[PDB]
Amino acid sequence: TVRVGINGFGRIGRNFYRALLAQQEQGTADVEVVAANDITDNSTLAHLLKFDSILGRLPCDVGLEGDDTIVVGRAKIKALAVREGPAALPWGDLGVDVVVESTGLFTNAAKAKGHLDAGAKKVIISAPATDEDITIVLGVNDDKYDGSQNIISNASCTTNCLAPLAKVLDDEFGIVKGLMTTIHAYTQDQNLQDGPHKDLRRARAAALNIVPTSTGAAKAIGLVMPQLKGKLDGYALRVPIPTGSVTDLTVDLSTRASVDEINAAFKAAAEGRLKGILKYYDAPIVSSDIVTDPHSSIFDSGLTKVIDDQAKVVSWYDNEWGYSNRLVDLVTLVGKSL
Amino acid sequence: MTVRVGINGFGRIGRNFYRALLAQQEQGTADVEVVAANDITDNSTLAHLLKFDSILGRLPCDVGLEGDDTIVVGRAKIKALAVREGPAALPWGDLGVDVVVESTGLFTNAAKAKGHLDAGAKKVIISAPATDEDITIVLGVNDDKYDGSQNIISNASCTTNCLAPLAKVLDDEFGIVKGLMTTIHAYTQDQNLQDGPHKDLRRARAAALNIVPTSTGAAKAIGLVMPQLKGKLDGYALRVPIPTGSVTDLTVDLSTRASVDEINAAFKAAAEGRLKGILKYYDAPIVSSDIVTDPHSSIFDSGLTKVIDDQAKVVSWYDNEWGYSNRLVDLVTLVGKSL
Amino acid sequence: MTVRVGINGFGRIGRNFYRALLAQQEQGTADVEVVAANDITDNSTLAHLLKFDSILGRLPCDVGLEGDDTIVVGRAKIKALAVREGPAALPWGDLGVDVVVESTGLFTNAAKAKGHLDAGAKKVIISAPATDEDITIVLGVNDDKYDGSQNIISNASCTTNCLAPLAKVLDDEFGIVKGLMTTIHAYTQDQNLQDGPHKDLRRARAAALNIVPTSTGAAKAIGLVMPQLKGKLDGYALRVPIPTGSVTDLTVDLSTRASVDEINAAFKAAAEGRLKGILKYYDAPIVSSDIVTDPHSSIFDSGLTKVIDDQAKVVSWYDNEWGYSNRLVDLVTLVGKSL
Amino acid sequence: TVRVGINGFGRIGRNFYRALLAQQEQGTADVEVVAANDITDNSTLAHLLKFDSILGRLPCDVGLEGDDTIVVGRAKIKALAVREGPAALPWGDLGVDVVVESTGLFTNAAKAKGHLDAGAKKVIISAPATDEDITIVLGVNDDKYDGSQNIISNASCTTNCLAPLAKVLDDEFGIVKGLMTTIHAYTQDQNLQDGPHKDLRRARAAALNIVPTSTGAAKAIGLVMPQLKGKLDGYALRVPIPTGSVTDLTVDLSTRASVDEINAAFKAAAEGRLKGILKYYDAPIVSSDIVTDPHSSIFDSGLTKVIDDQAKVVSWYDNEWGYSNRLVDLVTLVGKSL
Ligand SMILES: NC(=O)c1ccc[n+]([C@@H]2O[C@H](COP(=O)([O-])OP(=O)(O)OC[C@H]3O[C@@H](n4cnc5c(N)ncnc54)[C@H](O)[C@@H]3O)[C@@H](O)[C@H]2O)c1
Ligand SMILES: NC(=O)c1ccc[n+]([C@@H]2O[C@H](COP(=O)([O-])OP(=O)(O)OC[C@H]3O[C@@H](n4cnc5c(N)ncnc54)[C@H](O)[C@@H]3O)[C@@H](O)[C@H]2O)c1
Ligand SMILES: NC(=O)c1ccc[n+]([C@@H]2O[C@H](COP(=O)([O-])OP(=O)(O)OC[C@H]3O[C@@H](n4cnc5c(N)ncnc54)[C@H](O)[C@@H]3O)[C@@H](O)[C@H]2O)c1
Ligand SMILES: NC(=O)c1ccc[n+]([C@@H]2O[C@H](COP(=O)([O-])OP(=O)(O)OC[C@H]3O[C@@H](n4cnc5c(N)ncnc54)[C@H](O)[C@@H]3O)[C@@H](O)[C@H]2O)c1
Repeated sequence: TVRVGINGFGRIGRNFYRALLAQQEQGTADVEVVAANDITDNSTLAHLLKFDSILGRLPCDVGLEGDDTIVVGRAKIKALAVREGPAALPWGDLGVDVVVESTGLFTNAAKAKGHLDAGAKKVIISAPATDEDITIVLGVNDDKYDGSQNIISNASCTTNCLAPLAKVLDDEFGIVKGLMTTIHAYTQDQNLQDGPHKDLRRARAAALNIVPTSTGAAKAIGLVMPQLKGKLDGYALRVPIPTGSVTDLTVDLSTRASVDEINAAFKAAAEGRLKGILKYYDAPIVSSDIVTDPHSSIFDSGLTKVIDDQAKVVSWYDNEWGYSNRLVDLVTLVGKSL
Repeated sequence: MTVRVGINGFGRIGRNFYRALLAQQEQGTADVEVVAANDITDNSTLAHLLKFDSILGRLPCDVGLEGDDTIVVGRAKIKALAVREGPAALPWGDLGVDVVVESTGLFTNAAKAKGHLDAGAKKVIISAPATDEDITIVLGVNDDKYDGSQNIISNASCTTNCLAPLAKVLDDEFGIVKGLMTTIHAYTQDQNLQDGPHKDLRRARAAALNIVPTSTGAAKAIGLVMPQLKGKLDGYALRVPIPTGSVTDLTVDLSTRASVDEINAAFKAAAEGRLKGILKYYDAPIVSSDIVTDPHSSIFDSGLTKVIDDQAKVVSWYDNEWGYSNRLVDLVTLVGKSL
Repeated sequence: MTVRVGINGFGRIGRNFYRALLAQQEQGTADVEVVAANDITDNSTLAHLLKFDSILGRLPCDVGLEGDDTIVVGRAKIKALAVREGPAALPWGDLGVDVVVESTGLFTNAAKAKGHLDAGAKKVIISAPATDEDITIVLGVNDDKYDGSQNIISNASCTTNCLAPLAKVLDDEFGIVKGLMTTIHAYTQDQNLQDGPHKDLRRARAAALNIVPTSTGAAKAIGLVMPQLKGKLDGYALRVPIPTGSVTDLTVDLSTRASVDEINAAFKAAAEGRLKGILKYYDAPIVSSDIVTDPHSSIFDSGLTKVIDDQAKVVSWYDNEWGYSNRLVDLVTLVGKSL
Repeated sequence: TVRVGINGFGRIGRNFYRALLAQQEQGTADVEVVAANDITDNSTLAHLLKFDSILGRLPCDVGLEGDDTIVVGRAKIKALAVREGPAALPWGDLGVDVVVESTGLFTNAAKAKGHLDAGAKKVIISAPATDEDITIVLGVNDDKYDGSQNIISNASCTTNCLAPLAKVLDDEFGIVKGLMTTIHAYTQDQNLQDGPHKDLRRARAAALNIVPTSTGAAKAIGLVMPQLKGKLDGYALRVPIPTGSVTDLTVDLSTRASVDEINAAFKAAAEGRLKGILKYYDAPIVSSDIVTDPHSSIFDSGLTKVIDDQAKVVSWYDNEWGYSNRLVDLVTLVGKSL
C-alpha cells in the first residue's frame, strides 16, 4: 500500500481523497492517505470532508479525536499545525511515500522540494510547476517517466483536457497552429463579491458574471507534447458554475480532415489507446452530465465544425473530479516505482 | 413626423425595445413612438412586467392601467393584447400603426409575418433571423442596402449584431479566409428552468444549473449582411448562467499576417470612426457585468486579442437584450426616414 | 405479486419518484414496479431526461429505446405518452396499471383525477394538494387514517410533509396554540426563467435572478392531516435561487413553556423513535446542499432552534424533490399492500 | 463640505461613495470623500470603483496617478498603504473630519479609537460595534445624538430594516416578544467553494446553497429601542443573491390587531414619521425590485398574516445600497454638529 500525504486539504485535496476512495471501491487503486495538512484544525477538515456542497455527503462516517480524523475505521493524521513551508511537515515520521502538493503556494519545485527533504519519496504538484522534473499528463507523456523524477507536475485541469485532443489531432492529421478557449467553472481563487485581487478580471464577483482570465494550458503544451511547443495559445472564461468545464480548440490541420474524419478518429482513440482518459460522446450532453466524471477529456462530437483547413473541437472535463482521478492514477504510477 | 410603432410580443425584447426607445427619447436621438402592444395576457400583467424588471430595475416613469390601455407617463399605449390569433388579426391599420416590431418568436417566417402588412402595417421588422424576408439588415454593416422597396424587414440575431462588426473590420483591414465561432451567451426564455421536455435536448436541461451548447446561424448566415464572407464562417453557442449579456469568440484565419497591436488599432479606429455607436473599444479588464444595459451591438475587448501567424482570436462583448433592442430602435428610425 | 404502477407526468417528480423507487428496490424495501409513463413528449426525450439529470446526475442503469417502449436495464416501461388529453384517456386498464401516480400538476382536482380510476386504475396518488379528494395523507402523521375505502388519495405538499412532523411533535409534546411559518423553497418548473406573463406576478419574475415570495396552502391546510391544528397555522413561501432543497421556519406559540434543550431532546427522541425514517435529527452545521438527495420528510436542525418565553422558532430542512418522491414511493407501497 | 475618509473601500465603502455621489446629484448632500484605505493599490481601487457587478459602471470617468485616484474634477488621495492599525493612517495631515470605518476588523471601539487619535473628529463604524459611544439607527433614535459622541455606529444592514418595523408595531400595538428570520444576500465574509472558515455554516459554498448564520440585529434592538431589549431574537439565512435582503418578523402583539390594521399603520408611518426610511408597497414586488433602493425598510403589505395576537410582518431592504444611504445621511447629521 502506497502511503500518501496531502498538503492542502482544500477542494482538490478532498476531491483526491474521495476519488481515491471511489477508485478503491472500483479496485483500480491501492494507495491510502495517512496524513493531511492545511491551515485549520481537524474539526473543520472533517466537516468539509463529510459534507460537500458539490459531491454531496460522504457515504462513510467521519469522526474526530485531537489530532487525527477517522473515516471508515481508517485514520488520517491531521498534521495541520505545520503552517510553515513544506519542509516543516513530518512526512518521514509518518512514513509518507508520495506527497500530493495542493496548496497552490508551493508550485515552485525549489519550494516543493521541502516535502522530499522532510522524508517524502516523491511530490506530485497539482498545478503547472516551475523547474519541475517532469510535467506528466496521464495518457500523453506518461511513458516518458522513469525512476529519476521527484518533482512531478500533473499540469492544470485544462491541460489534462487539451492534451488528449491536441494529441489525437496532431498524431492523426498534424497541427500547424491552434487557438483555444476553455469555458471554466469558478474556483476558490476568485472573489465572491467585488474585492481586491491580483487579477482585475477575477476581482469581480465570480457567481454574478463571466470573468475572462488567462491560462498556460495551451502555451505550455510543449511540456507534454514538444512538437506543439509554441503552436498553441489561449485563455479561460470563468462562468457561474461550481464544477465542470469545456475546452474549445480551434486548430489549423496539416492535412484537410472532415468532421466525420475527426469524430471517427476521436471515437477510435477514446476506445483504444486513450481508454479511461478520453471519452467519446454522441449524445446531447451538458456540463451537468460532466460533473463527477473521471475522464480527462470528454469529446463532444456534436459541436465539431470544419470549413477548409480550420477545425473547431469541443471537449468537456470536470476540473475537480476528473483532474483528481488523474492525481490518483499518477500517485499509483509513482507508487509503483517506490 | 413621428413614426407610429406597434409591438407584437411584449416580452423581454418587446419591453427592452420600449425601454430603449424611452431612453433614446430622453437622450433626444429617437423620434418613433409606440402606440400599441399585443401579447397573450391582459394589460395589467403587461404593465406590471414593464414597470418592474429584474435586470433593468424599475421604470423612472409612473405606470398605470385602465381597462384596455396602459398609461406610462404622459403617454398612452393601446394594450390591444386580446389578439391571440395570427398577426393579420391585429388592427394595425385601424390603429394607424406604421412600423410593426415582431417580437413573439413564433412569426419569424415572412409568409406568416406578412399578416401585419395585410392588417394595415407599412413595414414589418422581425426581431430574429427570418425566412423568405425582404432583407436582413445589421446596422453599421449593410444598413445602406435598404431602400424604399422593402416591407418584410429583419434585424438578425443578438449574436449576429456582434459578429458582423468584428468580421467586417477584420476583412476590410486584413482579409478573412475562414473562421469559426463560439458565442458564450446568456440564457433566454426558450430554455427550461428544470430538466423538462424540449425540441432541443441541450436546452431541455436546467438553464441556470449548467451550460447548454446550442446551435446558431449567426456565422453560417453572415453572407446575408456580408456577401464577401458567405460560407467563410460557422459556429455554435454555449448558454451560461447569466440573465443578460453575452460574448463572441471568433478564431479566424486572416489573408495577411497581422500583429496583436495591428488588430487592436484597426478595431480602435473603427470604433472611433465608421462604427462609432455600434462598435466600442475597451482597453480595460472588463467583465460581462460591465456589459449589462450597454447599447452597443459589439464591444471589442482589446485585452483578449491573440494571434499566431495569421490565425487570430477576437473577443467581443454584447448585451443580447439591451444592445440588440437599441439597434431595433435605430432600425425603426431608419425605416421611418424612408416612408 | 408485484404491484403495477403507472406514472402520469414524467417530469421532475415523476423521474424523482422512479429513481427513488429504483434506489429503494436496490435496498430491498420496495416491491412496486413502474410499467407505464405518460408525458407530453416522445420516448426518446423521456429516456434522455431519465438518463441525464442536472441534479441527480446520471443513472447507474443503461437506458435504451424502441418505438413505443423505453428500456431501462432489462426492464421495459411502456411510454404511453401520446395521451395529451385528460387523465381518462390513458389506457391504464389495458396496460394493467394498479396504482397511478398523478404528477402532471394539471390534474390536481379530483374531478380530473377520477379519470385514472375510470381508465382502469384501482388507486390514484396525487403528488400535490388536491380538491375534493378521498383522503390527504402525510406519512408518519395521519397514515393510520387510510382504510381500504379510498381511491382519490393525495399526498400533501413537500412543505407539508416537512411542516407536519414539526407540528406533530410540538403539539403532542408541548401543545400548539398558534403558529406562523415561512418556508424558504427552491425554485420549481412552474416559475419563469425571465420576466414573463404568469398567473402569479411574483412567480412571473426570473426565478434564479431574485427571490419570489409566493403563497402556499401548506400551513393553512394542515388541518387535513391534524384536525386539532385546523386554522391554527398559516404561512407563505419564498423561492430562492436553488435547484433542489428547501427549509421550513415555523414560529409557533406553545401551550406549555418549553426550553430549547427540551424541544431538541423531544425532536431527537422522535427522530430516533416514533418518526424513524420520516424525521431526521441534525446536530452538525449543515446547509441545504447537505439536504439534496435525502429521503427524509423533515430534517430538524437543532442549532437554529430559538425560543422566547412561549414563542419558539423551529427550523427543519427537506429536499422538495427527492425526499418528497420517496414518500410517494412509500405511499404507493402502502396502497399497493391494500390490494 | 464635510471631509470624509474611508477605511475599507470594499463593497460597503464603494456603495457609500456611490450613494454619496448620487445624493450630491440630488442636492441633499454636502460631504466629500478625500481619502480611502484598502490594503491594495490605487489602480485596483479605481477599477473596482468604476466597474461594479451590482451597481454597474460609474457615470463619471475614473483615472489614476501614483497615489491618488481621480473621479471627474475630483481627486481622492488613495491613502491605502496604511496596513497597520487605524492610528497609523494620516487623517490629520489630509484634514479628514469624519472617518467611515468599513474594513470590518475595527468594530471594537478600543481599536476604532485609533482614527480619533490620528486626527479624526468623528468615527462612523459600518457595523455593530463594541464599547461604542452610541448605536444609532436613523429614524429611530437619531435624536439621542448630541455633540458629546465621537465613536458612533450605524448597526447592521438588517437592524436598519427591523428597527422601523419593530418601532411601528410597538408604537401602535405593542410588542410582547418576537422572533425574526432575515433572508440575506451573501457577503464577502463567506467562501465561494467549500473551504475553512470560522463559521462552519458560512464555510460552505455561498452561491450553491443557503447558509444559516446568526445575527444580533434583533437581540441588540435595545441599543436603539430599550423597551425591546431581550424581547426580540432571530437568525439569518444567506441565499444565492448578490444584494438585497428581506426580514420576516413573527411577533406577539400586546393588542390583537388585524392584517388591515397593521398594513394601515405601516402605510401611515411610511407616509409620516418614517418618510424616507420606511417604504410601503402594495405591488407584487421581488428582491430585484429592491436592489439599489435607498430605503431602510421596504414594508411588503401583501405578505402580512395574523391569527390571534401573533403577526408576521415582511419587509425588504437593500443590505448594500440602502444601508450606505443611511451612512451618508448619518455623516451629514454628524457633520452638522461640527
Ligand atoms: N478545479 C480546480 O480547483 C483545480 C484544478 C486543477 C488544478 N488545481 C490546482 O490545485 C491547487 C488547489 O486548488 P483548489 O481549488 O483545491 O484550492 P483551494 O483554495 O480550494 O484549496 C487550497 C488549500 O490550500 C490551503 N493552504 C493555504 N495556505 C496553506 C499553507 N501554508 N499550508 C498548507 N495548506 C495551505 C488552503 O487552506 C486550502 O485548503 C491549486 O494549485 C490549483 O490551481 C485546481
Ligand atoms: N432574448 C434575447 O436576448 C434575444 C435576442 C435576439 C433575438 N431574440 C428573439 O426575439 C424573440 C423574442 O425574444 P424574447 O426574449 O422577448 O421572448 P419571450 O418568450 O421572453 O417573450 C415573447 C412574448 O411573446 C408573447 N406571445 C406569445 N404568443 C403570442 C401571440 N400569439 N401573440 C402575441 N404575443 C405572443 C409572450 O407572451 C411573450 O410576452 C425570439 O425570437 C428570440 O429568439 C431574443
Ligand atoms: N417540484 C417539486 O419539488 C414538487 C414537490 C412536490 C409536489 N410537486 C408537484 O408536482 C407537480 C409538478 O411536478 P414538477 O414541478 O416536479 O415537474 P413538472 O412540472 O415537469 O411535472 C409535470 C410533468 O407532467 C408532464 N405531463 C404529462 N402529461 C401531461 C399533460 N397532459 N399536460 C401537461 N403536462 C403533462 C409534463 O410534460 C411535465 O413533464 C405539481 O403538482 C407540483 O405541485 C412538485
Ligand atoms: N456586506 C454588506 O451588505 C454589509 C451590510 C452592512 C454592514 N456590513 C459590514 O460592513 C463591513 C464591511 O463589509 P463589506 O461587505 O464592505 O466587506 P468587504 O470585505 O467586502 O470589504 C472590506 C474592505 O476593507 C478593506 N481593508 C482596508 N483595510 C484593511 C485591512 N487592514 N485588512 C483587511 N482589509 C482591509 C479590504 O481590502 C476590503 O476592500 C463589515 O463589518 C460588514 O459586516 C456589511
